[PDB]
Amino acid sequence: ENRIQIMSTIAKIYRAMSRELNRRLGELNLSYLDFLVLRATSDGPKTMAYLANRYFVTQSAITASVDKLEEMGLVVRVRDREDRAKILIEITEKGLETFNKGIEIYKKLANEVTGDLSEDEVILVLDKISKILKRIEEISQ
Amino acid sequence: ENRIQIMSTIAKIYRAMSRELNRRLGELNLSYLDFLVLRATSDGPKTMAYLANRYFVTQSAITASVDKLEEMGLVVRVRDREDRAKILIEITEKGLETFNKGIEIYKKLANEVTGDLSEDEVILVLDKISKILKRIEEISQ
Ligand SMILES: [Ca+2]
Ligand SMILES: [Ca+2]
Repeated sequence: ENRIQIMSTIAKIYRAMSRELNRRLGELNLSYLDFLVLRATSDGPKTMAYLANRYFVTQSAITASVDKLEEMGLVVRVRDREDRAKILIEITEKGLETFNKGIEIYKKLANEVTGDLSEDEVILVLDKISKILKRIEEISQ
Repeated sequence: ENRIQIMSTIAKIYRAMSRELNRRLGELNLSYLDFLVLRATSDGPKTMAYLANRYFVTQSAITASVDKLEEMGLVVRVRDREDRAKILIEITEKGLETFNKGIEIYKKLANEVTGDLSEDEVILVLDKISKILKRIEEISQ
């Protein structure tokens, strides 16, 4: 029915978007996951546990992405002055510049895919699916 | 902006849904991917290449899922009478019964997550995001 198809359509959109984002982000030497790590750290340092949980990936996947971004000079591991065991992933100036280029790629793609929708239609959809997100996040965890 | 957030919200919804589906489908001894393989074959036999492409996963992931469903007696590998190299994954009666239970789990979860949306609101969203899906599929491949 309708409610089923809304969720299945969201899934198909995500898969297709993920494929294209990986392709376009590739020119920035990033994968979609790498870009998400930069997005997460762009507004403040994040624990690796947070990253894995928030974006639903394995801790090994986060370790791999962070190791990569670190070698690329986009993020750094920050340790507590009294306990270096406590780690936070902090974005670098270079990381922020790359993130900004990535967000622009995202912006352009988003405009393209929603091209059939007028500003108002975009508004209706956003407001409504925002409620779906709130519920599933309350349900799943 | 709005168009960006529509796509990012869709992504968050997908991740959260995926987590919960894996959890609920688990009781049916299935992962979300396994369930998708059953969904794909429920209406007709599918090539393994199709499965990997349609649901954006690696061929090794499909091989693993198909090997599993085959051992579970939910699907079978069908070969051409003149060229056994040509393979199609066909669902079994048991596979269809399990798929049906899976679709019911999906149905209930969908009703829950879209609970804040009235039938009409569900209609508006579906019609509109369907256009987004058409575009991204045209763009990505
Ligand atoms: Ca909860
Ligand atoms: Ca095309």
